[PDB]
Amino acid sequence: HMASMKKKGSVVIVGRINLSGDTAYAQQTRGEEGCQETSQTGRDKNQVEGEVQIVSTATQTFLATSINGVLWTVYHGAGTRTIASPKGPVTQMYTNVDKDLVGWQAPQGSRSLTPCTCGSSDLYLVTRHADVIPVRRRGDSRGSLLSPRPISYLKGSSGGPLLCPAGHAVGIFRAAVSTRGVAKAVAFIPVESLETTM
Ligand SMILES: COc1ccc2nc(C)c(O[C@@H]3C[C@H]4C(=O)N[C@]5(C(=O)NS(=O)(=O)C6(C)CC6)C[C@H]5/C=C\CCCCC[C@H](NC(=O)OC5(C)CC5)C(=O)N4C3)nc2c1
Ligand SMILES: [Zn+2]
Repeated sequence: HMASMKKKGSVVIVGRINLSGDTAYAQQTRGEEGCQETSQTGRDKNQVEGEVQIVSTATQTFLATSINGVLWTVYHGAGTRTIASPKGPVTQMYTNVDKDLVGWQAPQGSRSLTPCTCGSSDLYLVTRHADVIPVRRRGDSRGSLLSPRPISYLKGSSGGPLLCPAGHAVGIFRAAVSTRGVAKAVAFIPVESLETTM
């Protein structure tokens, strides 16, 4: 009934992939209880750092990546949800179900990756476990893993970046192509598709 209608909570930043130094590692910045509370209020007073955030809703967890001042992620994770911020929920500034893409203004304190213009096909996928996985680009939106592995290892990493050797953003991880549960290839939203939507 109209009286009891609920609203979906915000996407919440719950951690980050630290790429500051020589060793990549995940950091949690908010636990599940505080995540649920922040999703309901949409008010997140935590300091944000870095390029790759770990994000969560009430039911899903995935990644979000800042490129050119926009925090980008997948529509299949975030839907049309707002993101929590220090002054309340923030509405998406980009939404494209056809590309499986959404974006919000990048949070204060984040660092943005630069869009790649190298034209290189030797890529690196960053997962939610801070694994850096070499990927050979195979098309506009596809790459093959140099070392295949079960899809379990990639689950929860949509919204993460594919980077070039120079650390530029080449695309946003969207889907994993597997055979008998082994991921052989990935699909991603190319950064040019991001740059066009901007
Ligand atoms: C609803 O509106 C939509 C609009 C556009 C759209 N466009 C898609 C391509 C899309 O594809 C969905 C979600 C993707 C996923 O699972 N994305 C990862 C991930 O990690 N998600 S996640 O866990 O973070 C999670 C669920 C958010 C919390 C990166 C995958 C890691 C493991 C694969 C597991 C088996 C799943 C393997 C599967 N292959 C696959 O479709 O291959 C093809 C044929 C090349 C496509 C896959 O990858 N997807 C299935 N859905 C939408 C939904
Ligand atoms: Zn580059």
